[PDB]
Amino acid sequence: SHMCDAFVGTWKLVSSENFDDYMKEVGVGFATRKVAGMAKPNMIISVNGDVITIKSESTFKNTEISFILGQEFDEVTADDRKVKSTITLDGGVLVHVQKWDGKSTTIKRKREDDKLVVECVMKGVTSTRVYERA
Ligand SMILES: CCn1c(S)nnc1CNc1ccccc1Cl
Repeated sequence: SHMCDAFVGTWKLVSSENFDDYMKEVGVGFATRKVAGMAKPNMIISVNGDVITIKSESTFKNTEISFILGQEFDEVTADDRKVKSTITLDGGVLVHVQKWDGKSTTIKRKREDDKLVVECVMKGVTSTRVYERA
């Protein structure tokens, strides 16, 4: 109970850095990178008991995951990878690992001031995406 309270709400993307290079490193193709890089998603996070739901709504795609911390699940990502995901809380940071085709990427979500900061890492490449309350 109360684990992710500071994450809950409706959030709007306000800045992005290095996302094209992150997407390249993940293997996303040209057209998807261009269209996806234009999107300004809203991220809606909610908690009901032990189940966390993260929805992303954008002009590119609407996605939704629900999960229990530490419990692996199947995810189809916005760029159409079929991945196996596990999300844990590490020192107040939501840590989301995706595995597919022998590859791995980690997405960290943390509260910093009034922002929700999303750090996406693939090998040596990091993208930082900043959300504010909608
Ligand atoms: C990385 C998390 N994320 C944030 S933050 N905004 N959208 C996403 C979903 N990922 C994604 C979206 C489009 C193309 C490629 C990818 Cl990997």
